Amino acid sequence: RKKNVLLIVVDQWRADFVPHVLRADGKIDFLKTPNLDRLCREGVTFRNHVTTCVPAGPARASLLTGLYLMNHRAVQNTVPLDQRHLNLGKALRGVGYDPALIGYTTTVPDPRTTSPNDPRFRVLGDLMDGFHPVGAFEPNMEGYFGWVAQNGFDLPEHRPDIWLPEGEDAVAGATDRPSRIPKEFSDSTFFTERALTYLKGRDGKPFFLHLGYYRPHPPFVASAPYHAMYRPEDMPAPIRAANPDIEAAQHPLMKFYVDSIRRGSFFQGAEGSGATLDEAELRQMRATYCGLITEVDDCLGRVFSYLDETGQWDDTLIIFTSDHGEQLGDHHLLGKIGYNDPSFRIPLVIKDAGENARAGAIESGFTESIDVMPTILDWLGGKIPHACDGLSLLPFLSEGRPQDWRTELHYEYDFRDVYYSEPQSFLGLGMNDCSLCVIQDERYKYVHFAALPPLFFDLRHDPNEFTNLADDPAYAALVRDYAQKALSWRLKHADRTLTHYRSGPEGLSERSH
Amino acid sequence: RKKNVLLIVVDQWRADFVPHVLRADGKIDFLKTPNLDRLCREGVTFRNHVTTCVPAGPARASLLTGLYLMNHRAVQNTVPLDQRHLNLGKALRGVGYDPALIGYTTTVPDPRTTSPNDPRFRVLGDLMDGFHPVGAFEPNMEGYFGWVAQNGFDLPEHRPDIWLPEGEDAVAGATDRPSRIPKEFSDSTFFTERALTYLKGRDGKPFFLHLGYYRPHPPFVASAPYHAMYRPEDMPAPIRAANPDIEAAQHPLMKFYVDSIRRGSFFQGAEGSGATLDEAELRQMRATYCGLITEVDDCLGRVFSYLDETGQWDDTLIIFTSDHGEQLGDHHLLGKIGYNDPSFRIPLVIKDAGENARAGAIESGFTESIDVMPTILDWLGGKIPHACDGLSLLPFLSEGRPQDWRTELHYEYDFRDVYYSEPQSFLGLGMNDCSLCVIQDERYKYVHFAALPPLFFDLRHDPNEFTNLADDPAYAALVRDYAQKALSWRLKHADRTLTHYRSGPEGLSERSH
Amino acid sequence: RKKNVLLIVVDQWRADFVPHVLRADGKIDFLKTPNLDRLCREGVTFRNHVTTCVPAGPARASLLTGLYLMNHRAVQNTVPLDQRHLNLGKALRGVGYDPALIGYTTTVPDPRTTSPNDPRFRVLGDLMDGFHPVGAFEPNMEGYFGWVAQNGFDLPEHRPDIWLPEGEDAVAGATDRPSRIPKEFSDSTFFTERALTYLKGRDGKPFFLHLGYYRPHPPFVASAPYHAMYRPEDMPAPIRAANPDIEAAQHPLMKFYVDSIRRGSFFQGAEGSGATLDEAELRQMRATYCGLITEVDDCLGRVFSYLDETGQWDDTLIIFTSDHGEQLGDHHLLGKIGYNDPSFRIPLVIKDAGENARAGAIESGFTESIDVMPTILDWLGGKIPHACDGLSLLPFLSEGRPQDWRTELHYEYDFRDVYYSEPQSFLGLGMNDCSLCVIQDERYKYVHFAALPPLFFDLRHDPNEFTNLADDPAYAALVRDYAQKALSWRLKHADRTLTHYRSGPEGLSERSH
Ligand SMILES: O=P(O)(O)c1ccccc1
Ligand SMILES: O=P(O)(O)c1ccccc1
Ligand SMILES: O=P(O)(O)c1ccccc1
Ligand SMILES: [Mn+2]
Ligand SMILES: [Mn+2]
Ligand SMILES: [Mn+2]
Ligand code: NA
Ligand code: NA
Ligand code: NA
Ligand code: NA
Ligand code: NA
Ligand code: NA
Ligand code: NA
Ligand code: NA
Ligand code: NA
Repeated sequence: RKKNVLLIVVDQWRADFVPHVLRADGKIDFLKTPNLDRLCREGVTFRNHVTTCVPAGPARASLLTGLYLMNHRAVQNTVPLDQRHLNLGKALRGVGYDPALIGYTTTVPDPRTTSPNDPRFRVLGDLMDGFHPVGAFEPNMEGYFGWVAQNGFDLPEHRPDIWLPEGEDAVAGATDRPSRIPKEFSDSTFFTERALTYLKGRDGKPFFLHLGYYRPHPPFVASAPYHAMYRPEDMPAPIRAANPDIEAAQHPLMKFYVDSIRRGSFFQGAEGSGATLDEAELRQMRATYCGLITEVDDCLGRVFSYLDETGQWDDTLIIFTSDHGEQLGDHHLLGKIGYNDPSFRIPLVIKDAGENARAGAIESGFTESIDVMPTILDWLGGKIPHACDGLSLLPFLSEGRPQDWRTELHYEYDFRDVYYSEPQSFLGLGMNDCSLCVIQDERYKYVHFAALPPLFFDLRHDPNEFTNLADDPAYAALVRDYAQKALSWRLKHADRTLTHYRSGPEGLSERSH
Repeated sequence: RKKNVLLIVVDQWRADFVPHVLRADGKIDFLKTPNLDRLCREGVTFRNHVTTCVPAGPARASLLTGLYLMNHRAVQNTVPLDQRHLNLGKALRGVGYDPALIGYTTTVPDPRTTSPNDPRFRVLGDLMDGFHPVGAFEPNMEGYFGWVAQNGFDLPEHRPDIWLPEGEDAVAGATDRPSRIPKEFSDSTFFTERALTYLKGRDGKPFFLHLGYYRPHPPFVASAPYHAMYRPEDMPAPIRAANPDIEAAQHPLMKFYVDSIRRGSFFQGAEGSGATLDEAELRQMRATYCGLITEVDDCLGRVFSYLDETGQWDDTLIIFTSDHGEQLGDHHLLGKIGYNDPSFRIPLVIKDAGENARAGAIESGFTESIDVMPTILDWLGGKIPHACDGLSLLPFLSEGRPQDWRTELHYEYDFRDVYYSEPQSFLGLGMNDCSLCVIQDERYKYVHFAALPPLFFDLRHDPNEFTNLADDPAYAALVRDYAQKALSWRLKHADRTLTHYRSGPEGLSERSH
Repeated sequence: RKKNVLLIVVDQWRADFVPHVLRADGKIDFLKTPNLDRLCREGVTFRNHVTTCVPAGPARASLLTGLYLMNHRAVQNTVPLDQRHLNLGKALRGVGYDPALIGYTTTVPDPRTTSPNDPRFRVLGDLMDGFHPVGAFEPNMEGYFGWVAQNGFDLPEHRPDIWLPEGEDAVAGATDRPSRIPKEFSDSTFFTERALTYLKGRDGKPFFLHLGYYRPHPPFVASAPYHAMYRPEDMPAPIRAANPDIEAAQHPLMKFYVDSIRRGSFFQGAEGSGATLDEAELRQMRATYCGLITEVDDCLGRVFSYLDETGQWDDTLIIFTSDHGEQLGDHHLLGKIGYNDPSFRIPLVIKDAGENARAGAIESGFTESIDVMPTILDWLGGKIPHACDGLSLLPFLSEGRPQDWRTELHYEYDFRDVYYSEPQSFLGLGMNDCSLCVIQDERYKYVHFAALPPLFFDLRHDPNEFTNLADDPAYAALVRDYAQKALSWRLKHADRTLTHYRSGPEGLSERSH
């Protein structure tokens, strides 16, 4: 009768680092996530889920509004989110739920709503208006660092230097050494302690909780013993072209990122380019990444154990997802940028209340992060806002993929200049011409740029997106077809704020179909 | 060069429980507050400071907007605060400061800004829009209780029963026994730990912090050994009429509260009326109240010690105040209600940065809680909003009371029906007729009711407000004079949102004088 | 079954220039208004009606919001009206009526809603947001002058020179000559033609129409033959002190206006002070004023005739009123300023649909211009907005004055500096200290200034307000009593926007009593 929602949002966790799917495909599950595996056994694992944009700001705007980037317009980190969009926090209040949130949303405020001197305009983003923060990372991670200091741990003068490899002789970069922060004071421990505090405060009352984890976001360094938990040789090999120049030749945007991404954005204090990492260094980076993932899973076990002991597990809808993926060396790239699958494909696992009709199933239907907000509101008995682009995933938990479900995946990326990454001059583009959209299915992937060449991949023969076919005249009809599907997608998703209203002889009315 | 502001807001702490003033008047300082005494030695103590309204919701609306109740209209607990009023949190963002807040504001949201199903409409109030919460009590004190539970302390099924006197044989009410919560898990310890966490996270960067404490708000029970720290016989005697009926005869509103106030609103689980407490029980209640005060002072010492060790004390403006006072048995009343001095008189101590020109001085100028927000913004170099009713107190820290400073104190009280206290039927009044305002100086006090008889007191001969003179024809000219001052006060404080703007032949302009 | 509302708002028309009341008191009705007399015979004439403030901007804000100046804050001409106040136009849309308006409202826009370069900030005011204009005077009377020019009449280079007395030898000032504009092109003819156009466009459909007339607002010059219609010797004598200095001695605000008012504000092109007009000139001015009044009445006859011929008269609520009064030489003043009765007392005549239960009655109950908006909305079946200060007058049309009706009249005046009248330096006052309020009944009148001496008049012995008694110690109790009534009035009318809402255990609720 009581209904809780636990929305777990990790950061930078790839869809192909989900053991349940690896085992289903007969692959070696090279990492351990027993608590995520529990959700998979009890619920539905969605194997074709994408975030509709990257990096964190855009991806979290889509997750928390149910809108594509084409509508929310929070197109990059540092770009404001218009206050007109209804977010999940405000919608939760509409159904009587407190929108409690741990972690962060990386939201720049609307300048029309606050002073231009607002300190929230000094950072990548701050908490989205409408949520109730009960465990904030805070900008500059001040919430975490203050908790570390209050726990009695002496921090270095530059606090992110806790993420340098242990030892004054250590070389910054991919490392086999632990970080300089003990496990009991890690950021994953922090968010977990906030979750337990909040759940204990609720004392059995119905809850919504957005439980955000920073890891496995970089720096790719882990508290002991997670730094040594996986052997580099057991990791999947990175997938990349023969050298960075051949890789970059595919497209100007690929060249910009191959040339510009720096190791220091991924390892604390590191020097050099991301593209020059060798296979051994990429394998070590992947092993450390897996260590950070297992630490999150260990922490989730503590949260799940509290739900078990208080008898709330079977009353709670649990949704596990990530904001976006990570290239992890694929295509000579680090991070979440561009158009490749690994930046956008993300885990999604949903466990309904009670015994799940499809417990253990793996769903191939094409799902998008914009679907999560409608799913939560549907489940709590609210109406889905008219403006949302996504649709509720609840049918997948009972009977399966609806007959009229989408037949392609869609995502977008905007690469206009921000303070730390400025491709416009290299690309020769103005700020409103720096975007792309992607449409794909089981067979083909089409990447359309507003003002650069398009790309087209045959995923059966070229699953790793190495061979652009868009300019091959033998593919003209196929490229036409996918450009046409994407164009229809644009038309179908124009803003829906008031378009159901009608004047007329009987006064104001609303159309429902 | 760096400037910090620490605004300490305690709850329910009377102005006559401030040792520095007691000693200056040659009275016994019957309670210990060495850390407040430090602020008094280093700064200016304002001995005639009032909150402009009670209880917490109205008083905090005035404190955090600089507006009288006549303008903010958050007239009682449970009544919404209109979003149009500029609050201190939003004003702080206007000067580049993060408006960090610990404690609570007891603010009901504006219904035009949120769903009517919003859970914030189930409680007395929630956090005021525009602040950055870093240590929230939360509604139902969930933040505190979750922190207690996470600290490993087993709570009773009804969590406020931690405030029953220790021992299953204990009788609820005024008590010589400790509460059932250890000192290390008290609510004052909680807010202090949040303050230290926040200050350690700041790591020397400029800060604003609203450090709110719940104590000495009831229940009047204290963790050991604060419950035994003061002897009842050493406490000041309550000041009240010969019996509750003679007290109630003064005015219908006095009768309503004398008849209706229940001991259970002041001692956990207690039965009976507040007015029937005997002198010994009132003395014990006062001794417990002093214990709660000293616990807060002990906690402030920990905050001050961190500022001392980090070298920030001399960079920080420290303002110590209370939201409102407490009758503490005076006039047979418990709580913060009506029109008597003890409900509205509150401490105010201000320590400027560096060596204070008036260190140790006690100021008799008439100050009001609406002055605190203008003071903070003036000190940080911002403009004081046009709409504020209060004025900056900074002149008092250097040269003294301005020549044109106010010559009377003013406050208001609205007693329209709320869910837990409904005087309208007894008084025979409609909801918009249930208010009073008060004006007073060193000699006379005038209490004007919208729709009940007025009251007038000669404070030299009748300092404790026992003898109404308003209906004595020999006082007609004096009562006229004070009604006239109060009427002028109303006219001078009509809303100022746009009244400085002018159209005219040169276009839109603003008048400054 | 169909219901229409015709709200006729003239400008600057005194309550003692209403023939129906003059005849009832056995006085000579020295002016002719047969069409107003028809309304009086068929409806209720309110003989104690006041505008709650002057001049046009403030008075029309009160009329069109139902709010006292203390709440609407449009305190003078040129001062913005806050958009938060619900006006009659928007309320009419709430009941399905088009808020058609002819004339003007003299409303300065809220600067938060429009560019500071908006041309509406160059003028005294423009149309209030929310009305549907169907016959606007326009700023600078451009709508009227364009209609004159399109009618083929050649205008002078400075268009207001149509109001110079006829003849190049004419001396500007009070005159026995006609204006230089024919009757068929007068401003009263213009507004009437707009009214007939609008009513003919409606073609029998239900209507609301605000029919505004500029006259008898100055310049006090009339089209032929209205300039010669009344003999100066038949006019009521102006009521004033022995000389302007003795008049001015009563109060600093009286001195400011006696000294500063110029004849050119009342007669086109005239030179000299208003206070030095002799009795003959004041008599001629009064005769011209009566001529302008009869012209309006003639025009109303044309509107009434259209309602008669289309069978709509008995379906229409007709309300006749003025924005404010006019000193007309009383107390050496011209215009609508200060505190005297003639500036604030105004006509009010209401004819219900069908046969009126109180046809011909004269009502002595104290009514205020804030009552008109609630009356209209009540009559159309809408709810009266919570925020309104006024109350519906409908009970007066059936059974009579409610038992709990107000027992005093109230009005306000704010005299802070505007571009054409700047008393602050002479008075020594700041901008927020330049107001007064007035309370009066059949016996006594009390004028309270925010920051200047008060005034008190015994209206039985001193009906024309010549003898201030406020400083007479024998009146201390009476002055006390009236200051107390006014103070209660302030408390009872604090803003009511959200004060009926309540949070509580059952969620958001509203109190109705
Ligand atoms: O966009 P990101 O995932 O790098 C991010 C940004 C700010 C805080 C946390 C994560
Ligand atoms: O008005 P109060 O001081 O009793 C109050 C209300 C809610 C929370 C804290 C204090
Ligand atoms: O205030 P007023 O009645 O002189 C006025 C102002 C502008 C247009 C019409 C009337
Ligand atoms: Mn991210
Ligand atoms: Mn309080
Ligand atoms: Mn006017
Ligand atoms: Na960055
Ligand atoms: Na190619
Ligand atoms: Na096609
Ligand atoms: Na309560
Ligand atoms: Na008495
Ligand atoms: Na006086
Ligand atoms: Na003018
Ligand atoms: Na006199
Ligand atoms: Na009285």
